[PDB]
Amino acid sequence: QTIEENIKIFEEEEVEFISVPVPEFADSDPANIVHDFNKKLTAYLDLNLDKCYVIPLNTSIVMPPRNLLELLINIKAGTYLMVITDRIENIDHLGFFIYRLCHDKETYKL
Amino acid sequence: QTIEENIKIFEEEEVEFISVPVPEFADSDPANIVHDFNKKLTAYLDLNLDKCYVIPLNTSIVMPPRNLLELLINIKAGTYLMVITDRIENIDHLGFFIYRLCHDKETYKL
Amino acid sequence: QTIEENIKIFEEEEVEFISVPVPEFADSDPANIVHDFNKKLTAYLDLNLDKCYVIPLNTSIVMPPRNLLELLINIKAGTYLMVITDRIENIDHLGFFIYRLCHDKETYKL
Amino acid sequence: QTIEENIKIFEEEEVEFISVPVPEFADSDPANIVHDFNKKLTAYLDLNLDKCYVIPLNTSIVMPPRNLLELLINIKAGTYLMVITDRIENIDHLGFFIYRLCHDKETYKL
Amino acid sequence: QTIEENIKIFEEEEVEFISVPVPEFADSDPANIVHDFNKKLTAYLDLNLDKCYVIPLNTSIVMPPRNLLELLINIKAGTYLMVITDRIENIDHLGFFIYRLCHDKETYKL
Amino acid sequence: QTIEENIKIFEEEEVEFISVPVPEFADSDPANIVHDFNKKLTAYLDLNLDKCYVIPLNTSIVMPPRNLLELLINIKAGTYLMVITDRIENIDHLGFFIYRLCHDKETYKL
Amino acid sequence: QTIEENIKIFEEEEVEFISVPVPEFADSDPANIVHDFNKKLTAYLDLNLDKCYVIPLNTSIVMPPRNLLELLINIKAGTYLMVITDRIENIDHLGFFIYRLCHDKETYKL
Amino acid sequence: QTIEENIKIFEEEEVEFISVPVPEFADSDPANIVHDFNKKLTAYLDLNLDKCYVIPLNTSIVMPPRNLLELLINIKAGTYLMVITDRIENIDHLGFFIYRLCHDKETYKL
Amino acid sequence: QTIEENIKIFEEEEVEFISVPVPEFADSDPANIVHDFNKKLTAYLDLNLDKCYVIPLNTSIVMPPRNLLELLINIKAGTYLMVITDRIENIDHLGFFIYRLCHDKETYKL
Amino acid sequence: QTIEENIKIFEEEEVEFISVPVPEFADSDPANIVHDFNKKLTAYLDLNLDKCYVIPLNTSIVMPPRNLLELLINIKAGTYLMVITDRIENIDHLGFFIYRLCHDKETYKL
Amino acid sequence: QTIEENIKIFEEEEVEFISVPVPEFADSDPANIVHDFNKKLTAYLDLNLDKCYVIPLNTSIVMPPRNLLELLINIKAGTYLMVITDRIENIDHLGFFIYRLCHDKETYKL
Amino acid sequence: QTIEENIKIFEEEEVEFISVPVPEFADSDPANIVHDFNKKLTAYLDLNLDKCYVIPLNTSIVMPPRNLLELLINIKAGTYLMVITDRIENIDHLGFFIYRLCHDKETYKL
Repeated sequence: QTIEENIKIFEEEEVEFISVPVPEFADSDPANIVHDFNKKLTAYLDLNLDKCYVIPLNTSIVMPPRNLLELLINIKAGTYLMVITDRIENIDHLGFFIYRLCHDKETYKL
Repeated sequence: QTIEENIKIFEEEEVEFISVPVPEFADSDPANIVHDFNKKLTAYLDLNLDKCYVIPLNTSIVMPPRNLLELLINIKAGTYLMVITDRIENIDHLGFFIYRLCHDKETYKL
Repeated sequence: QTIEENIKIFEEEEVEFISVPVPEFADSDPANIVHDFNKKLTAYLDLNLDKCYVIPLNTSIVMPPRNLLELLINIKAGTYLMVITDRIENIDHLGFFIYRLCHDKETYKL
Repeated sequence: QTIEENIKIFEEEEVEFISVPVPEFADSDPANIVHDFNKKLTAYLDLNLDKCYVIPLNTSIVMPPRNLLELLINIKAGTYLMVITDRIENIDHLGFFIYRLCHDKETYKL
Repeated sequence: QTIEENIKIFEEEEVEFISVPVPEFADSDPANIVHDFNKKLTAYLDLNLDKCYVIPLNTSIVMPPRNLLELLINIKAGTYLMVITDRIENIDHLGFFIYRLCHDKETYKL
Repeated sequence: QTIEENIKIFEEEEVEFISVPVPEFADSDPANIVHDFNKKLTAYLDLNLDKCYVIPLNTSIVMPPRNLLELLINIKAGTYLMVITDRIENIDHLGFFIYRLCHDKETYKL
Repeated sequence: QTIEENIKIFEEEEVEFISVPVPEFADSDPANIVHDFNKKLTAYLDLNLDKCYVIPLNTSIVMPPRNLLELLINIKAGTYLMVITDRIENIDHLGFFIYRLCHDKETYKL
Repeated sequence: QTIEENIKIFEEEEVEFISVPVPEFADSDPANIVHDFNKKLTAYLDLNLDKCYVIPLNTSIVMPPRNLLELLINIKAGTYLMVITDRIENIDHLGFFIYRLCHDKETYKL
Repeated sequence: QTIEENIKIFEEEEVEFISVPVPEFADSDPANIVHDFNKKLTAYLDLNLDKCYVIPLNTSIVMPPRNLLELLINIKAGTYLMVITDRIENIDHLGFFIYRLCHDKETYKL
Repeated sequence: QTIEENIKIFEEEEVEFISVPVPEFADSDPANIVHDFNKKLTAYLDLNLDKCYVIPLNTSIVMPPRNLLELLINIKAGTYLMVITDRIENIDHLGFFIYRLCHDKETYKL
Repeated sequence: QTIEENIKIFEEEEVEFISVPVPEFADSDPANIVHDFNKKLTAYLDLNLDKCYVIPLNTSIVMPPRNLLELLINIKAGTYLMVITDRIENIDHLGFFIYRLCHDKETYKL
Repeated sequence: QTIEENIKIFEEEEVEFISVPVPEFADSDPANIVHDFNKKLTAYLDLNLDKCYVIPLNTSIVMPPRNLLELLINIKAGTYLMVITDRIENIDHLGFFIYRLCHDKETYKL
């Protein structure tokens, strides 16, 4: 299987559509995602477990523009591609990549 | 903010890079995201909060193959584009799209 | 769970109606397949998307008929139960039974 | 004519086999569909085209399963029987039944 | 010789044209073809023999739409690329490709 | 209903096959033609009526190269997109297009 | 048929004229060529192609002398009678005469 | 300057040779045109460049006889003398003489 | 030449203003740089170009502060002084100092 | 964080050295900038991105004096402190300060 | 140093903009050029020398168009990519390429 | 005249080929340029005057890199697109574009 990210945009209605395929080594829970920023809510359709998750607006994973006017000029361009448990003061065991990623930073584990 | 989602791929090492800047309407936490599925872990370089998150392999966003041996043929094809609090038994207030998304499903909220 | 693949046909109008909903263990959405042998077309109405896609007569899901008249002759007997992008250079690791069936049959990847 | 859509499923191996022969009044050729839920792939051997195609797990021909384990539970009850190119801007000249199937479901044609 | 297939399309008037030069191993008769489906006639301009042939609308070589409103919307998608003498029931000597093409089918010779 | 031509070209063995969609207004006979220039024969399979036609190599429709080595490098360049019944000396009734097509040429009717 | 290319030139108007009939082994249709050294553009009329094509002044078929005047000075002497897609990697099999005339000239195929 | 279009024909070998000298007003160079009716191909060797092309038989320059024999039967008569990119939307501004010649012809620009 | 990189910041309006004069070896022209942490964007007015660009906040020229306030809290410290096209297959000949600093750092050529 | 761009210059070697750490709101990572007037190039190493980019001597970050010899002449004065994708069809909604800086300046969007 | 030729076009005002960096082996005088053919003048902004050169309309480097209507249709097409001192009568020492370039021509040195 | 530039490159010989035709709106001289950097000579084949110009290494028109290793990797990237007479101290009469281009610069006319 490959990565099939299904995306759909609207001019004025400000709606974004997300669909994902199924993992190979994993059999965990997928989603059918609807990002509607106007309602300031994000609902993940947990498909394997047949449940839904509604949370305040997911402002980290998706790109937070000012409005959807930010999302409909690039189509020709082709440029478009927590509860803290413990503090990881020394981050050498996270891996060298993550170590230099968070070097001199305050690291915590969930 | 035009979206420059920066992605990098290695043949045998199977390590991917993601990073993004911070656009306007919200100013929440940005990341420099490293996905090393070989370690079966995902680390988010939460910059605005100056924290990292170490959690089990996040398999909901990106489609997990068995390894990266699957990730070097379909590039040319162009197709490469939780604690439950309350049960939402009535799905009418989710919005029409989300209402049909969770139609006759067990809907819950976080 | 129990889901019936519902096919609706009216012989005179030369139109075939198929409805396929979403399961609770896969990544799909509620959908509808309609074949109009008068126009020989196939339109897909999602219901998580409710998005219309117009393609020629999809003759793969159903046994391809010349028209609806001969499509309905044999139903009463209980019988009715691609872009060249990159080659998978070796075919032998694509599945042992896939290799058994696809011997004498090369394999282009989509 | 009498054409049976031959589907073969073996529970343990997580491999699904589907066969479609050549009609005598239509366009198509003998075809074979294989699903492997361990790998989530699909191989289409058109027997006159002598060609196989590797794609992600096809969720369309068969009612979309996660595996054959939950796929075969309900079979005993008899219940088992994409590029954005150009908008079809309005949907009225596409047909009255297609008008029902596609009214303002923004008709994105393939 | 590379393939120079000259094609021409008219929006409201429905004219389709084909012409090619003559490559090597065969030096047989070429044509300058004007497909006017509205007139329901097709004439082949036999150039080597300096003849023209008049026949009813040849809808077998070219795929038949209903009109040419069918043929100027999806060009972006790239999809745009007899006296019966003898019956040869046994098709094994026709070639394995032809043998599978006409397997269990009525094969005839001209 | 756009056109799906199932074209497949071979390096060393030089065999060509094609598949087509279903007619819309037409009741003619679709064909799945085995274009094997090496065997110097062409097989037209009447798909609607389930008949096959075997004739000498039809080099008029197809480009008559020296061999398929003439046909295996053209893709990147993008250039690749009769018993007489009546003699029609006066060609004005063929239409002005065909009239200028065959001007001062001998036109015959089939 | 005879080589009859009607070359018509009027000195003052800076216009050159060429005509082509419809001969009988090639891709040809009735055509007319007009050259204007003033505009330095050429409108290739093909009569059967019923189409005009605007390109720079094609100065290889017609000699570019100092002007139309110089193009007419020398007539009374009795003397007047591309995209890089595929590189032909070896130039030496392109024909023995073409081998003599074209040794290792960087042969780019159109 | 002095201008001769030298055409060389050897009857048995089905090869035609044409040479063009260096102009003094436009872009062309010393050139050699080789037409091979047997090979149905034309190769152009520049001599400022000594750079050779492999293209189909350019049948438009030399008047297309049935073969080289027809090119040699009638010498003693004494008369032997395109990518669709953007439409030029108006037809009438290409020149009054071009307006007369290229009438009944629309204007695709190359 | 005299080089002064004037950076102008007004705290309330969340706007950063930078202008650059024209030095004397390179593409340089008079220019204007505007950074807006509220808008998270940057517009360049090359004054000789008098050109406008709409790009994300060019956050690398000024060392990225959480907001303009962070860009203004620590001024008084006295310290205030990409298309994947071709992989340069060797990382080593890029320069001795560049080799020391940049060993095996993947050499993506822009 | 504080603006700390460590610019290091040695006159003889014609090499410039710039390094950037990773602050905490933007798309940033530890990065290295090397400017050369002998090599007339600039190579960017982002340490977290572990990446080399071989691009021309960047005409933007370091203000471009005649060479490194003159680049060090004026330091001691205390003075040291693109694809045409989609035209933004309106120049004027880009923001009041950006509107002043961009009045009809051709708003090219990257 | 990859070639960054900075080019900008104006519909009605007929303005063309030129800028380039300086590569390694030569570090002579560069320019920032503005070709405004309407004023019939060409200005080279000699950068290393900090001097501006004014000459009549430079019509040899650039194709001499009639208006800028000559330069705003080809974007889709992609086709767009002296004091005499001594006479050198014998041109063999100029280089064999130059020798054939200027063969039988009166060569002079500047 | 739209621009057709015949351009050709060589790996080791480091040769670039330049030739364009000439529209007569301006009346300059047609040229055929051979830039051979290794021989440090540039030859302008002035055709209208029928004379050949030889000059030292032309370091202004063409970009003079260290070697042609510079020029044969840019293809995928797509970025590839005199006696002083009088000093004109005040440059307001040269044109506003030229005035800003050469502003505060010592302007001279040739």
